[PDB]
Amino acid sequence: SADQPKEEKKECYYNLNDASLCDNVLAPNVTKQECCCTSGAGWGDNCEIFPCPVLGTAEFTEMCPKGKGFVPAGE
Repeated sequence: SADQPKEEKKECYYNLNDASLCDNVLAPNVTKQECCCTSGAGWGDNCEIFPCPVLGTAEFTEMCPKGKGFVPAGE
């Protein structure tokens, strides 16, 4: 539950954040799975974001088991 992307909605980040500088600028609040699966850059709580996705890698593959382009914007 806690040791895996699940039941946890936050602000998406297409730009970045570096989990310390917070760099959203146009990003809806959703579940890392959706935001990242869209192909963003980071998902978290302003400044506390996780570099996502990574495409063809562990991270993404997790937040997006279907394919890149599920949610709006990055669809």
